[PDB]
Formats: sequence, structure tokens, C-alpha cells
Amino acid sequence: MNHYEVLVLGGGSGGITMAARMKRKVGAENVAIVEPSERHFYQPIWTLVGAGAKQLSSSGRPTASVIPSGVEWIKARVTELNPDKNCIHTDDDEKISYRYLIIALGIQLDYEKIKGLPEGFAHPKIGSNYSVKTVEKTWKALQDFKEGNAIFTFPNTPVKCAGAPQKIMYLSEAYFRKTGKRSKANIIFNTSLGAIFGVKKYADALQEIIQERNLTVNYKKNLIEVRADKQEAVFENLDKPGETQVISYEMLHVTPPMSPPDVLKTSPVADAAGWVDVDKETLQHRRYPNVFGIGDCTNLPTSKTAAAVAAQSGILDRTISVIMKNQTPTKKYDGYTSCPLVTGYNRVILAEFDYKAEPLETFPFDQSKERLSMYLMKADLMPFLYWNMMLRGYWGGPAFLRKLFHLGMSLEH
Ligand SMILES: Cc1cc2nc3c(=O)[nH]c(=O)nc-3n(C[C@H](O)[C@H](O)[C@H](O)COP(=O)(O)OP(=O)(O)OC[C@H]3O[C@@H](n4cnc5c(N)ncnc54)[C@H](O)[C@@H]3O)c2cc1C
Repeated sequence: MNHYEVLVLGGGSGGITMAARMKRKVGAENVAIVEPSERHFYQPIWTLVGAGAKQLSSSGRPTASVIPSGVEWIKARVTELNPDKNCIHTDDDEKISYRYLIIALGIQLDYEKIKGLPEGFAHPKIGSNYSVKTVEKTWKALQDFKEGNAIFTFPNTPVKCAGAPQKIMYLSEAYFRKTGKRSKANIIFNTSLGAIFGVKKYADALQEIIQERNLTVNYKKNLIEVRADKQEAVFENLDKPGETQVISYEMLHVTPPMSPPDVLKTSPVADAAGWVDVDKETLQHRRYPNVFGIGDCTNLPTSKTAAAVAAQSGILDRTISVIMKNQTPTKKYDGYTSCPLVTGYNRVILAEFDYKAEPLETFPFDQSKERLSMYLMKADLMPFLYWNMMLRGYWGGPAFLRKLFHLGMSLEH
């Protein structure tokens, strides 16, 4: 019966970040991470990997190289959560108790919920930037595109980084004009939602881009079946239930339906929908006071992005400490998240907003414009910030920079 003071489930973005932070509060010997995967990935890179601008190798590092020093990695898989006995079970038939539990198991990918997938990925002309086993196929399909439909999908489930399914689309259309095939290309975005983005300031910006480059996007249209050998795709019309259409594709990028992790779906910590039932502001579990959640696995009503994980860590950091002093949490999480919408091989519309779906930009200029500066930040600066700052516990969002940037524009204006 092993036991730790701070037990963190998941060794991904939120898990490694919280373990680094908790390594400073209690001892590094008082912290443990449960995670089966041997590679750790900065998944925001996979957008440009499938676009052909970066290598997949540079998006991953050995999990052992991102474990905070002195913290014991438990290379295993979480099997059961028993918060009424302050205990969890792992797939190595082990039972480890905690004093506080931090749940950071991310989101789950459900390619199987589409009929032809994952079987159809063995065939050419299809890929997905969301799985490491398929993001490289997206770039290959992009090069070997010669003539036909370029179709990009968005599922009928909650997703992580809701902008990614269209980023690859704009980069693909940009690649077609660059290589002389836009005249031979028919770009289509069949999304399950009824708007191109959740905040109008950037949805207006994307709408101008869609109309300028002659892109077709069909709202309330969900992919349900892939026929990879025949190069066909089946879409359900969510606005007219029962109405389906079969469309032949030359390149298909599917965004898989997603769900809470399987172990969390029925677990006693779960929402009615399967997400970790935390509080909007403290990120502390609503029923079990010694349980906390962060990232895609929880029911925080904001976009499940890595930027949100950074902002949540600083809030969660203070929440656990004020709890460890038996006081009451005061600092609230504003719902901050960012979605670096890559519109081309040198442009990014960096969207930033809060719980109220209202803009909250870090920089003094207008970020709803395609800007090269923001592309350089996302492409070259942020990967450095992720490995060396965030995962070390020295990054919790740009809030302290939004302050001085808007204090600097006080001297000016
Ligand atoms: C293609 C793509 C592009 C993206 N681009 C951006 C972007 O530009 N900006 C942005 O902010 N975000 C972006 N994101 C989102 C970002 O990658 C995630 O939101 C972020 O990693 C969330 O961190 P997390 O720890 O909650 O999830 P993860 O980093 O995925 O952590 C989950 C971890 O839990 C582990 N785990 C799963 N099940 C179990 C289990 N049963 N037991 C134990 N461990 C388990 C997994 O192995 C994994 O290591 C993108 C995502 C994708 C897929």
C-alpha cells in the first residue's frame, strides 16, 4: 500500500505542470505521477506537422525527460478512482492512496465512432492531426493531392483546440495556391456546429477569410462513415435528421469525436456527462474536497486548450495551498484560453477570450487580424516556453503581461 501526499493522474500537459508546482510546495519525494505513455508531446505542433512545416520528432520528448527531478513516475494506467477512501487503483494491480488528488487525464479520441475508422487510415488520401499515428498521413495526403475535394470535418462532441480542424484547412488551401493546384481543388469544411468560431470578433475575421479564398463550409454537417478504399465519405445533415450525402474526397482530414476518458466516465468524481466535476473558479472538486482537476478531463466551461491549462495551473496552485492552510480559496479562474488560429504559412489570428466568450488579448494591437508576429510567437517562441517554462511550473498565462502592456498604453494613451 504505497502512499503520496500529492498524487497526480496523467503525465501530460497539466500533469507535468502541476507536479512541478507541487514539487515546490511539499517535497519532490512527496509527489507522484501516474502515466503509461513513454513519449510526451506538445500537441499544438501537430497542426504544422500535418501542414508540412514542422517535424513530428520535434513535437515529442521522452516522458522520463519531462518528469520533474526527484518526483517518482508511476509508469502505469489508472484503473479505478475511489475518492470515498482517498485511493486509486492502477493496471499493475496496485492500490495507492493520496492526501490530495490532481486529475489531469486529458480528452479521449473516439475514431471508432466513425464506421470506416480507424481501419481506413491504412488507405491513402486520409489522415488526422489529432493522433500521432495519423498526423503524418495528413501531410502525405496533402502533397499527393492532385485533383478533387479537400474535405475537413468537425465532430458532434466536445473537442480539444476547436480551431485546429480549420487551421489545417486554411494551410491546405494556402498550399494549393502555392503549388498551382487551387484551380484543381474544391475545399470543403463540414462541421457539426453552426458557426465558424465561438467568439464573434474572430468569427467575423474567419468569415472574411472564408469568403475571400472561395472556401465552402457547410454548417450542421457531421461525418459518420468513411469508405477509404472507395475514397468516399458519408455526412449526416444535423439540421434535417435522416438526410445523408455521400461525397468523394481527394483528401480527407477527420477530427475524431471525443469523450471523457473511459476510466472517468463512470467514476465517482464524474459529471453526469463524464467530466471531472470541478468548480468553475477554484478547480476543486464539488463533492470530494481533497480532489482537484485541470485540463481537458474536467467540465470547465471553456475551450479545452493547452493555454487554458497554463492559466488553470496558477489558479489551482493557489487553491491547493489555501486549502492546505485550511482557509478558503479566494482567487477565481477567469476562464482564460487562447486559440492560435493559423490562417496561412506565415499568419496567425491569435484568439483569446474568457468564460463569457469575450475577447481578452494580451498584446496592445488588434489580434483579430492575420499577423506574422503572432505566427512567429506560436511557431518558434511558444514551443520553447512550453518545455522550459510551463512544464517547470514557471508559467501560468499571460495575465501579468496583459497588465503591463495595458499599463504601457497608459503612458501613451
Ligand atoms: C492537433 C492539436 C493541436 C492543438 N493545438 C493547440 C494550440 O495551438 N493551442 C492550445 O492551447 N492547445 C492546443 N491543443 C490542445 C492541447 O494539446 C491540450 O488541450 C492540452 O494538452 C491539454 O492538457 P491535458 O494534460 O489536459 O491533456 P494531455 O496533455 O493530453 O494529458 C493527458 C495525459 O493523460 C494520460 N492518460 C490518459 N488516460 C490515462 C489513464 N487511464 N491513466 C493514466 N494516464 C492516462 C495520457 O497518456 C496523457 O499523457 C491542440 C491539440 C491537438 C490535438
